[PDB]
Amino acid sequence: TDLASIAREKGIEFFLISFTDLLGVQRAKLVPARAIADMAVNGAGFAGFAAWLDMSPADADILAIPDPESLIQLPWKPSVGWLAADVHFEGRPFPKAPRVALKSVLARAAGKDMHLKHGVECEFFLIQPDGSAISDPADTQAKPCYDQDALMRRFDVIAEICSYMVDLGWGPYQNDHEDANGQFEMNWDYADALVTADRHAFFKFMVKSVAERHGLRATFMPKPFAHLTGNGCHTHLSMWTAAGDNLFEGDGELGLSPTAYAFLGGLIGHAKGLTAVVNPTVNSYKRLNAPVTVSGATWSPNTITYGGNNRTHMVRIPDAGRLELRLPDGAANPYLMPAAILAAGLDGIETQADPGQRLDIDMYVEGHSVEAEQLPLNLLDAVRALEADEVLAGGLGAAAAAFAKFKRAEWADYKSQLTEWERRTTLDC
Amino acid sequence: TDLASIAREKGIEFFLISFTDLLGVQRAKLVPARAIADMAVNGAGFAGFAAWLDMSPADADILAIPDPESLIQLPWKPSVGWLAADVHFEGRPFPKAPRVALKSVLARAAGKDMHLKHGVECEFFLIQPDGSAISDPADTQAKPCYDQDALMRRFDVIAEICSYMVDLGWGPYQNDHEDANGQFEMNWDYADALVTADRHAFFKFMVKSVAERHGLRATFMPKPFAHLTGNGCHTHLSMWTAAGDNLFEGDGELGLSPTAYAFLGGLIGHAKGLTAVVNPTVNSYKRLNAPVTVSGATWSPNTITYGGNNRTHMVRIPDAGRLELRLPDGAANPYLMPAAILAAGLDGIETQADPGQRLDIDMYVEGHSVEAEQLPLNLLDAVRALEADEVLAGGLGAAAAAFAKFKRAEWADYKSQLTEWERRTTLDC
Amino acid sequence: TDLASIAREKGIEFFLISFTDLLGVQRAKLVPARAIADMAVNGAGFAGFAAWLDMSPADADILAIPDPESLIQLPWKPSVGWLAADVHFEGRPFPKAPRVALKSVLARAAGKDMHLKHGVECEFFLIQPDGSAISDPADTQAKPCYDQDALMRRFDVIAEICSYMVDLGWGPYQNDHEDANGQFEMNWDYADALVTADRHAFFKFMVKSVAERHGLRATFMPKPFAHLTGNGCHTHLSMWTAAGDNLFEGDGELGLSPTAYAFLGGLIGHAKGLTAVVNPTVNSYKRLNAPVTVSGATWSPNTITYGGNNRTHMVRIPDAGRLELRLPDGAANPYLMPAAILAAGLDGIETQADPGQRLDIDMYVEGHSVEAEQLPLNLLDAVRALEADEVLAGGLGAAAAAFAKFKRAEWADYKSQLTEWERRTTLDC
Ligand SMILES: Nc1ncnc2c1ncn2[C@@H]1O[C@H](COP(=O)(O)OP(=O)(O)CP(=O)(O)O)[C@@H](O)[C@H]1O
Ligand SMILES: Nc1ncnc2c1ncn2[C@@H]1O[C@H](COP(=O)(O)OP(=O)(O)CP(=O)(O)O)[C@@H](O)[C@H]1O
Ligand SMILES: Nc1ncnc2c1ncn2[C@@H]1O[C@H](COP(=O)(O)OP(=O)(O)CP(=O)(O)O)[C@@H](O)[C@H]1O
Repeated sequence: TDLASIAREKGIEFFLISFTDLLGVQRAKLVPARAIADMAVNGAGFAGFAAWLDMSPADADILAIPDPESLIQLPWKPSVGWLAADVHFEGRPFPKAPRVALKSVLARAAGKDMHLKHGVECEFFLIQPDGSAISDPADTQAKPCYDQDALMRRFDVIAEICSYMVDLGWGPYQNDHEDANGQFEMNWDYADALVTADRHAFFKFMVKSVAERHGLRATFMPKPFAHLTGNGCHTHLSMWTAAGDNLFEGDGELGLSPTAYAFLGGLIGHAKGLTAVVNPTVNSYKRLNAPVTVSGATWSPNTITYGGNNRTHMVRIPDAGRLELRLPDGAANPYLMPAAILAAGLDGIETQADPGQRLDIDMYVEGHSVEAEQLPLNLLDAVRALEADEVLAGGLGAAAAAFAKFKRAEWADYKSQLTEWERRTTLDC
Repeated sequence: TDLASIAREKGIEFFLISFTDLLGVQRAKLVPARAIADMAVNGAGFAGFAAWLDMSPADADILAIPDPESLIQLPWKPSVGWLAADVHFEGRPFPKAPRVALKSVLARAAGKDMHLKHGVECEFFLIQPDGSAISDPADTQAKPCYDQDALMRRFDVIAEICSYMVDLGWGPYQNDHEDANGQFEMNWDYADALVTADRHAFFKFMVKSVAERHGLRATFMPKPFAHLTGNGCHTHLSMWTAAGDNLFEGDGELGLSPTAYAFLGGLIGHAKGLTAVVNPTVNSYKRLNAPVTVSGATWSPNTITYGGNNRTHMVRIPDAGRLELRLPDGAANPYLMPAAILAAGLDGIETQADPGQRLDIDMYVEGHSVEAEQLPLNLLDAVRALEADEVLAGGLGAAAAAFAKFKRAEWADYKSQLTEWERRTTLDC
Repeated sequence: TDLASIAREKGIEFFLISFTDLLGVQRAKLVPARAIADMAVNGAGFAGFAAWLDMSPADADILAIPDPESLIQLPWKPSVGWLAADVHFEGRPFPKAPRVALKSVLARAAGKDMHLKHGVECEFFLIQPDGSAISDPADTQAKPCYDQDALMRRFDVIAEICSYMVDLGWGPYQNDHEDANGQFEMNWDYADALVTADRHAFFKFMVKSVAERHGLRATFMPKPFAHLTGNGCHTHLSMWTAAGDNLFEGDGELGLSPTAYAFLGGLIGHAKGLTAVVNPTVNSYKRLNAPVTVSGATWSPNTITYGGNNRTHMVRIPDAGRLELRLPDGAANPYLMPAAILAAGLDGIETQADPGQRLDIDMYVEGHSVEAEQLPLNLLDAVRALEADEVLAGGLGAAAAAFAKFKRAEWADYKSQLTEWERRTTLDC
């Protein structure tokens, strides 16, 4: 792939050489086309301490080496070409970088002829530019899910993005108004994990950019409104052979194989530590274990459990040959999430983990009359669990410890904030 | 070069005959094409006392003789042609004028077959017209460096200026959102010092003019916001023979030659006086030795030290064959800065100056763990050092004493200003 | 002295056991009469780190032992008795406490039969409660000094305090409107240095308190208004034998003795370090070396010089038998100031210091016509001089080092404040 030739052919005047840091932030440099060949070979230089990579201002620059197969001409601005990149440091891929970490786990699975494919359901809200309320003041009803009126009221922005995804070859197939007022979701086809991760990273940027062009704002925040359903990132998962067979497809219950159940056994066994990574913010813990919403259900997990075609659990089995992890939220890192899921799932397979008993009940109601482990209740406990989880931490490489350091500091920063609630309830102590 | 003929050919209707004064202020006269031939030969008359040149209202006019090879048709207004000029007084170049002062030092070095080449990293903020806040209220995060979102939010202005630089033949190659919210930087190829100095003077005017056309404002202020990273002007330096060999390239530590280390010895040796010139404002001293910023590092020097590929010192060695002086800020005079740097480095070469021990540590966390000289803490102390430095004062000629005079007065003016901080902390003494 | 008996007899219901810290802050504990006997013997406990004493939160409490001879029943609230105290730490007088530091230097002088007596002219402004403007909007003229109208407009507050001083036995004898609009001064009789120091500490508290009772606010700030004269604390000084002979009285010039001139020699010799103590704030340096005021003179020192009956110098000789040190401002510590002056003076006497030639000229218009040493121009330079001054630093003991540490930090805090002036003069650099 000759980026310089493509630039001339396609009318690309600038490239964004982009990488995702440990907090999911999209870091990028805008390089004119005249300079792209040098960047493609040598990488684009960044001072790593200035991003969430856990480095030092005394370190040599990281070099972000773009993956030319990731190229996307911005559909709303085709003269700019976006590239995803691997962060290198001292002549090697830098293990603290999320994309590099995912590729490491992918390579170990590939080594055993197991290829992760996943799809993501990236819920988002459309809100006012100042972020104080949803973008549509006429979207107010108690059960607004799939509301035809409010959906069509945002047809222009939804249709524009959906059409871009058609053009990009992602195979979009549905657009919904989701369960909270102001909340939407646009699905597209699953793919090899690295393809989906790059798409996931690009998708969020695309949605935010387009919303902004329409005088709106998009947020993937886990719990932007106290009494409304939160933003999930439900992740659909299966493992394939290079020959093209889905290893999860089987003759067991619900059409799953023993490999599928073992992979699930790993998700279940490592759930506490996995929460730290797929629920990576303080705010994440207001979506999990949340009080019932105005629409009648939170639709998020409270417990470390799985069901059949049942949306009240940590894991749902929607159909034969795949698992839906409902645990992640909209803040989950597009690269770290698949990486930690894969690490856990692999350990499950390797150890033939038992996921325990499928629960065919509504956990929100018929959950108090059963023994089920509760998810970590806050970021601190989740991070504590990640640190104690040798498989996850080891699986993610140096990314895990750096991630844990940052999230601990975020939690501490959160603790120090004085809230109006404490004042009202404690001033008269 | 026939400016009159060029005017007819290129459709230039007015020329800005411009020179830079001791404070870096761009002084210009707008002359209609009909009058250019006269100005080219004879120079444009200015009352020198009215600019920062340390003259008298009783003096005969200075004559600014334009350098025809410096011609730039304003890319945003091609009917106007900008020219850099040498200030002449009483029939000869005026030593108090920055460009003249630079050319004098360059000629002494050239006499020894040593040709300074440099590049500049001119950081700037984009702010509201009233100067009170950055231009992008959505650019708020603690670590905004290389933020893809904020970068693309200013694509139009950044892309316009980058494309001008392509057309101008400067070889631009990267555009970044820098470490402070609202802060950016656009790099271009190094060149002979005089070429880069003229480009540097033009660039700042270009950035400000274009920002203003977009309803924005650009500032090169060293420290426009108390808790954010400031505007550096990191200067990359090498010395070349007329035959085309880089004298700094060598077999020693980090691919540097003894000549490079001696030049560096001169920078370290004259650092206190050099600080007055490359940090020429009261505000400069709020960038140097600053308390840690929200982003986690100031990225500016505190000490007279150097490192390898390490951004925590006064000098960084980014790669074989050059030095990065991190000392200067956005207020540094585009002509006086290379001038003082060269005077210092030349002396280091002539005396075989020892730069001392390279420090492979983060000076921000380890400044105490070592004996290092601190930079002058304020403009008064810097100017005192400059006045005491015979090599610098001698190297800059009469420019040095005039500059010191002005900067002493600025510091005295600053001292006389009553601050809100003082009233808060002293009213109850 | 039986404070419990005095309490019963005078109707004192509470005592303020007070000590002055290194920044001059009055620290006090309010003790009901039933507990005074205990406090008088054992001392009143305080956590020393919580005041400006350079201690540790891990230190045992300091004990402030009240001087029963210092008792003052607050004239505006006689049921409360104020006591000055010596801070003890671990069973010994605490050398970092100003009053203890002063008593140490007095002891050394007394051991040589030399007893310091001094009087203080404590200028202050009466300002609005919010501190933004003077209290009398009708006080506006260019030369308001001794203005009959404005003086009588504040007759009630001035007369109340003056009558208080009469009753306290301080021998008040004049009340003036001073040279700045809104500025006043009330003089009282000199006394033994420790008496005057205690009186000085109480006086500031009394003026502030009574002003507040009248809906006004008093400030001793050195330079509260940019273009107005500042608050001096002119200190009148003589040295006496126990027998009662003024050692400064003599047959030399102006009725001064060789002892007086040697003491003066100490003041001149140690002036740079002395400045740090008697001009202890950043703001202090806006009073010293200030641009001429609306009234035609600053009345503060610019240079290390002395004159006769002449108010343009650092030292004035008002009459035979005493020296006026015009250096100190309204922020000067009531204890540290006489302590530092005495240490310098004693050294002068010890070494027979030569004060140099008396200058019988106006230094404001004659600064150029003579070779004179300028005073430290800012707090940082003053503190540097203090640390370099062995006699002074040694004479003040550990208080000097603690003071210097604090004042360095204040200067650094000041440096970090972005001023509107910088913005205006630097945004377009
Ligand atoms: N075998 C498989 N492995 C991984 N992902 C798969 C998969 N089969 C389908 N997917 C993906 O999972 C995501 C969701 O698929 P689908 O929409 O059919 O499930 P679901 O109907 O439970 C979602 P919703 O409730 O929003 O309608 C899609 O991106 C889809 O491509
Ligand atoms: N031998 C040399 N002498 C002087 N300047 C040189 C040079 N080689 C490169 N430069 C210049 O130095 C400037 C910076 O170059 P470069 O971008 O490679 O360094 P760097 O990566 O440390 C900058 P940043 O941190 O912003 O990415 C450019 O103007 C470049 O042209
Ligand atoms: N021998 C001495 N030693 C120390 N202080 C003395 C002194 N004799 C007088 N003083 C004191 O000096 C202070 C000022 O004295 P005085 O008012 O006479 O001088 P001055 O007239 O220069 C003051 P102003 O300019 O405000 O009118 C008073 O506190 C006074 O008691």
